[PDB]
Amino acid sequence: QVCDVFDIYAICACCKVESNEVFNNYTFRGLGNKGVLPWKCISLDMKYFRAVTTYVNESKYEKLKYKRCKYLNKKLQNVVVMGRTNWESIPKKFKPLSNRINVILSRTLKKDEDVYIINKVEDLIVLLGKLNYYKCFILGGSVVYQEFLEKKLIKKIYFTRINSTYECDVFFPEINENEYQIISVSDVYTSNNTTLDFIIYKKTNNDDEEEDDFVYFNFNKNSIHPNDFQIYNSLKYKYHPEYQYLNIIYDIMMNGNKQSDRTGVGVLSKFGYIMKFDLSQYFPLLTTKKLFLRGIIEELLWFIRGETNGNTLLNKNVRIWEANGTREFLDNRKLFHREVNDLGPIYGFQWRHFGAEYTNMYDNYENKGVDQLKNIINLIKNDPTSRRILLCAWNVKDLDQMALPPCHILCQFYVFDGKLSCIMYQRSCDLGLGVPFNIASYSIFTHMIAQVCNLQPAQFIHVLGNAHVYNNHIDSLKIQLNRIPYPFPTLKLNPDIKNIEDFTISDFTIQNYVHHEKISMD
Amino acid sequence: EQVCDVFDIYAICACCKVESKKNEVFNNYTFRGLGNKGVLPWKCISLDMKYFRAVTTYVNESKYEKLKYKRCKYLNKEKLQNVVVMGRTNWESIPKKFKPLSNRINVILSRTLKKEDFDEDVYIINKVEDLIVLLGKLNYYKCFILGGSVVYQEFLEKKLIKKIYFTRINSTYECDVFFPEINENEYQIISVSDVYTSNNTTLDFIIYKKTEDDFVYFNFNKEKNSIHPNDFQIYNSLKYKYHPEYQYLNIIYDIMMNGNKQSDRTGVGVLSKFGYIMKFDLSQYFPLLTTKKLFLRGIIEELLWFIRGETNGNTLLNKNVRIWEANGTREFLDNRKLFHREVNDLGPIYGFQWRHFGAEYTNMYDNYENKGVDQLKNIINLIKNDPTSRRILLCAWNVKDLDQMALPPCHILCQFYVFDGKLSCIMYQRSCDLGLGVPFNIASYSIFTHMIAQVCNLQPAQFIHVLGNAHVYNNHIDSLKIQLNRIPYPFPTLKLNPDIKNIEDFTISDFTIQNYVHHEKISMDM
Ligand SMILES: NC(=O)C1=CN([C@@H]2O[C@H](COP(=O)(O)OP(=O)(O)OC[C@H]3O[C@@H](n4cnc5c(N)ncnc54)[C@H](OP(=O)(O)O)[C@@H]3O)[C@@H](O)[C@H]2O)C=CC1
Ligand SMILES: NC(=O)C1=CN([C@@H]2O[C@H](COP(=O)(O)OP(=O)(O)OC[C@H]3O[C@@H](n4cnc5c(N)ncnc54)[C@H](OP(=O)(O)O)[C@@H]3O)[C@@H](O)[C@H]2O)C=CC1
Ligand SMILES: Nc1nc(N)c(-c2cccc(Cl)c2)c(COc2cccc(OCCCC(=O)O)c2)n1
Ligand SMILES: Nc1nc(N)c(-c2cccc(Cl)c2)c(COc2cccc(OCCCC(=O)O)c2)n1
Ligand SMILES: O=c1ccn([C@H]2C[C@H](O)[C@@H](COP(=O)(O)O)O2)c(=O)[nH]1
Ligand SMILES: O=c1ccn([C@H]2C[C@H](O)[C@@H](COP(=O)(O)O)O2)c(=O)[nH]1
Repeated sequence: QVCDVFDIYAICACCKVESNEVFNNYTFRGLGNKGVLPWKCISLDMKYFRAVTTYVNESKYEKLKYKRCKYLNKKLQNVVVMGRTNWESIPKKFKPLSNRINVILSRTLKKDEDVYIINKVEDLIVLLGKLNYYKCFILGGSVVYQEFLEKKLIKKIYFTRINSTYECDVFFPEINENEYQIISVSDVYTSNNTTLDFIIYKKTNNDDEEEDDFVYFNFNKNSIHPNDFQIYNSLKYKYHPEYQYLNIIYDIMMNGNKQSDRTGVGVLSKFGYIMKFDLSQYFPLLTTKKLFLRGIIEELLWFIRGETNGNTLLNKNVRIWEANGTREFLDNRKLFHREVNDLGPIYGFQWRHFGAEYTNMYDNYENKGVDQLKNIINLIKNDPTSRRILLCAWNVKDLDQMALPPCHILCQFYVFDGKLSCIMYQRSCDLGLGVPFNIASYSIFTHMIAQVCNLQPAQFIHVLGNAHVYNNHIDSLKIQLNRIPYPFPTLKLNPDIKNIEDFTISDFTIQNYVHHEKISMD
Repeated sequence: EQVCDVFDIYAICACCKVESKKNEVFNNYTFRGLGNKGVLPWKCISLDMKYFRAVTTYVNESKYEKLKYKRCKYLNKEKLQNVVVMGRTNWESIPKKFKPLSNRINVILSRTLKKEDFDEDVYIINKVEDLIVLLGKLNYYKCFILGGSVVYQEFLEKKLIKKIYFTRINSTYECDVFFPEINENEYQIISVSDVYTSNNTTLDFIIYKKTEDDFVYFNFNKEKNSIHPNDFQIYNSLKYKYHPEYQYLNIIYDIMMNGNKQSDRTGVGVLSKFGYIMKFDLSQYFPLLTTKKLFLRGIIEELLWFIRGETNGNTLLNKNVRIWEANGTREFLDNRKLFHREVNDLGPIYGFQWRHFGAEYTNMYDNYENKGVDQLKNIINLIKNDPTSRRILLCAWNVKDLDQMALPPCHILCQFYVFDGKLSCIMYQRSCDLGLGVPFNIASYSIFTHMIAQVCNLQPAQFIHVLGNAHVYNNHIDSLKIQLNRIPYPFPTLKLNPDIKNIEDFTISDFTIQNYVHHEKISMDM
C-alpha cells in the first residue's frame, strides 16, 4: 500500500464545537472558522506541530528510499501538503514553511519554485517518487483531510485534542474506528487557558551486547483474561496521567492476592502504591467513566465546618455516610449510646477539635481541642519550609468512638517557589468505587488550601496502603481498562474566597469535563 | 579486532569469602573462594546453579548470522548452542549425571588425558590456541570459560575474556583455590543484580566488562541543579542498577539533580523533593546499606526502649547510645518552651504513644500502666486474630501531644499487611534526612517488621518506606558524591533468637547481623 511506501501521515488539531451529552472521538472535530483557526493561539500545539513536521532521522532514510525505489524502480527534510485555503491563512515570516518541502494542492494556482503545486492527489505520489524526503505530513484543510482519508493514503493521524469549545465552519472527517485505531496518548497539558493532549491513530490490519545481560538478570522471573484488555494491551504509549489509576487496577487484577472480606465479598489486594497528579496542568477527574462531584464537595465543606452530624449531609441528599450512621451499623460497632447519624469524632472533629472530649453531634466545641486546620494554614503562610505541615484524622484515642476509623489518615503539605503540593496517605483503597472520588476530594482540597494561602497548586500525591479491587468490580473494571481517556477537565474556584471557612457549593466549577458512559461498578 | 570480541569468550564463576571481623576491610577481592579439596567450597546453592544454567544455555538464533559474518570476516571466509570450556580438574569434580553439560558443546583443557580417556561427547584440547582454532571451525552462539582456577588465571592474563559473570556468595567457607585478583583497569563492574537468599546465604550477580519516532514526538516538551554532575562517573557508567541499595542511591541522585533549594530549621539549606516509595524484600536480605559502614547496637537499643514505652533519655545514655542526647538538653528543652521539663525527659514521644496514646504525660518516671491506648498490643492482636484487617496501624503523631514532645515524630505511622502467612510493613516518614537519618530508619523498621512477624508466627515479606519531605543537607553533598560512586555489596542477613514469643521479651543479644560486607565509614559532615 502507497501510504506505507511513501509514509503519508496527517497532523491536525481539533477543538470541540457548539450546538446528559454523550462523548466519543467525534467530540473533537473543529478545524477552522471563516478562513482561520477557531482558537486564539495555543503555543504547545504550535510547538508540537513544528517538532513533528520538522523531525528527520537521516540514519533511517536508507531503508525508506530502498522501499520507495524497489516499489518504483532504481539536507534531508519532510514534505508538508496543504490545501490552497489552508496555504492562504498562513502568515508571512513562516509562510514558506521552514526546513520543510512545501507542496500545495490547488486547481487554480500555479508558478515560485523549490515550492511545488499539484492539480490532483495522484500528482503527489508522482512528486514523492522523484524527491528525497523523510516523511510526508498532510497539514489538511477539511477538504484535503476528507479526500486523503477517503483514498486510504494515511498511515497515521497525529491528532491534538484541544479540550475547549469554539465557533467552527469546517470539521475533521469522522475517523472510522474499523479503519484506524488509537495506539498512543500523551500527557495532559494546559496551554493558553485550555487543557489538551496528543493521540496517535494508526491504519489497522484489515554494542547491543547488554541485551543478553537483560535476559540473564531476569532468570528468576490471576484468572483474569488479558485478551479481554485488548485495547489496553495494544496501546504503545500510555502517558495520559489517568493510566496511573488504570495501571494500578491492571496490576492488582494480574498480580493481586486473593483475600476474603468482612461479608465474604472477596478482594484482590496489594500493598503500597503512589500516584502523582499535576494540578498546574489539569484537574484529574477520571474520564474512563462518569463521576459526580456535588456530594464530594459538600462532604469537604462539612469536614471544614468540623461537623459530625450525618443529617446535615442526608438533608442535602449526600448519602456517602448514610450506611455508617444506621442504628444497626452503630450497634454492630458497640455504639449503643450513639444517636442515629451521630458519626462521633470523625474527620471534621479531628480537623477542628483534636483532643477534645466528644459528647454528641449537637454540642458547642468552640475553642476545644487542637484546630489542626487553622494551624496547617498558618504554618503554610508563615513557615512554608516546615516539614511539620500535617493534618491527621487518625486519633488513636477516639477510633472506637467513630462510626468507622478514617480511610484518609493524613495530609502533608510542601511549599516551594509559591507552589503547594499535598500527600494524602490512605490506609484502605477501594480502587473501583472509592479511589476515583478520593483523588477528586483531595485534589479539590489542595486547590482550596492553595488559594487561601495565595499559592498555586502543584502536585496531589496519593499514597495507597491496602489497595484492593472487589471481585464484583472486575467485569466493570475490564470494560473501563479498554476505554481511552480524554484530556482532563479544569477546576475553577471563585477567586474572591481567601478564608478556608468561606467556600460554598457555588464557589466550585468543573470545566470541559469530557467522559465515557457511567459504569455501574457492581 | 580482539580474539575475545570475535569469538565472544566470557568467564562465569561463583566466589565465596575465605578464612582468616572487628575493623575488617572489604574490597572486590573479599569474594575470591572458588573451590576446596577439588570440589566447591559450599554444599548446594541452587539459585547460583539456576543462574549458571540460564547464562551458559541461552542463545538468540536471530543474532547468529551477525556473529557468523564477523567470525568469517576475521578469518577470511564468506539448535544453536553455546560452547563451555572446563579445566580437567573442574571436569572430574562434576557429578556423572550432569556430564556432558546438557545443550552445550563441552570442551576440556588437558595435557595428561586425551580423547581415548573419555566416553562422553566432548572436545579435548591441550592448549589455549587450539580452542581459538576449534571456535573458528564450530557453529556456536557464545563461549563460556567455566573455570578451574588455573583456567581462569591463564584466560584473564591473556586478555581472552570479554566479560566476567561473577556470583558473589555472601558467606565464608574453607577454600584452597581462589579466583585471580581482577585488575580494576583491565575490567570494570557495569551491572549488579537484585539480592537473593538461597540455601541460607545471600548472593548477587555482577558483570565485569573489559575496559521510536513517536517516542521522540511525545518528548517534544522536555524542559536543574546539575551543579556537580559527572562527579558521578562510576554511578552513571553502570548499565543495570538492580541491587535494592539503588532505591536509596537513586533518590539521592534525583534530589541532587532535580531537588529544590530551601532553608530549614538549622538554616543550613537542603535540596528537597516530596513523595518517594522504596520497597525491600526482607525474605531475601536485610537492607543494611553497604556503600558506607553502619552500626546497629544503638538503633536496636532505641527500638527496645520504644517497645518498653520509655521516654527517659538517661536509659539510652547509660547504654552509651546518644541518638536522643541533643534533644534532651536544658537549652534544647527551653528552646521548645519545655521550661518545666527535666533534662533528658523527652516527653510523650514514640514509646509513650506506642503503649499509652491518649494518657496525660506527667514525667518520665511515672507508672502509666493501663493508661491510654496500648496500640502495640492491639496491632499484635489484630495481626494474630484479624489478619485481613485494613486497620492495623501504629501511629506516633498524637496531634494533642506534639508541643509536649522534645520534637514531633518523623516516623508518623506503620501499617501492616498479612497474606499467606507473611507480614509486610509500610512506614510513612514526614521528614527524611537522606544522608544521615534514612539509612538508620530503613534498618530500624526492617528489624521491627521481623520482631512483629516472629511474635505473630509469620514470616517477614516487604518493608515499604514512604518518604514525604525528602531532603539532602548541602553539607552532605560532597560525602554523598563519594558514596554514590561506590558499588553496593550483597546485603547481610538478620537472625532473631526464635525462643522470643512476645514483643516485650527481646534484648540486644537476641539479634545477629551476619555477613555484613561494606565500604568504609563516611563522615557525612565533611
Ligand atoms: N485545525 C487544523 O489542524 C487545521 C485547520 N485548518 C483550517 O481549515 C480551513 C482550511 O480548510 P478547508 O476550507 O477545507 O480548505 P482546504 O485547505 O482543504 O482547501 C481546499 C482547496 O484546496 C484545493 N484542492 C482540494 N482538493 C483538491 C484536489 N483534489 N485537487 C486539486 N486541488 C484540490 C482546492 O483549491 P482551489 O481553490 O485552488 O481549487 C480547494 O478549493 C481554514 O479555516 C484553516 O485555518 C487548516 C489546516 C489544519
Ligand atoms: N566456584 C567456581 O565458579 C568454580 C570452582 N571450581 C573448583 O576449582 C577447583 C579445580 O580448579 P583448579 O585446581 O585450578 O584446576 P582447573 O579446573 O583449572 O583445571 C586444571 C587442569 O586443566 C588442564 N589445563 C589447564 N590449562 C591448560 C592448558 N592451557 N593446556 C592444556 N591443559 C590445561 C590441566 O589438566 P591436566 O593436569 O590433566 O593437564 C590442568 O592441570 C575445584 O575445587 C573446582 O570445584 C572450578 C570452576 C569454577
Ligand atoms: N497539530 C496541528 N496540526 C495542524 N495541521 C495545524 C495547522 C492548522 C492550520 C494550518 C497549518 Cl499549516 C497547520 C496546527 C496549528 O498550527 C498552525 C496553524 C496555522 C499557521 C501556523 O503557522 C506556521 C507554522 C510555522 C512552523 O511550524 O514553524 C501554525 N496544529
Ligand atoms: N556462577 C557459576 N559459575 C561457575 N563456573 C560454576 C561452576 C562451578 C564448578 C564447576 C562448573 Cl562446570 C561450574 C558455578 C557453580 O556451578 C555449579 C554447581 C553445582 C551444579 C551446577 O550445575 C551444573 C549442571 C547444571 C547445568 O548447568 O545443567 C553448576 N557457578
Ligand atoms: O474515603 C474512603 C472511605 C472508604 N473507602 C473504602 C476502602 C474500603 O473498601 C472501605 C473501608 O473499610 P475498612 O478498611 O475500614 O474495613 O471503604 C475508600 O476507598 N475511601
Ligand atoms: O528518625 C529520624 C529522626 C530525624 N530525622 C531527620 C529528618 C530531619 O532532617 C530532622 C527533623 O526534621 P524536622 O522536625 O525539622 O522536620 O531529623 C530522620 O530522618 N529520621
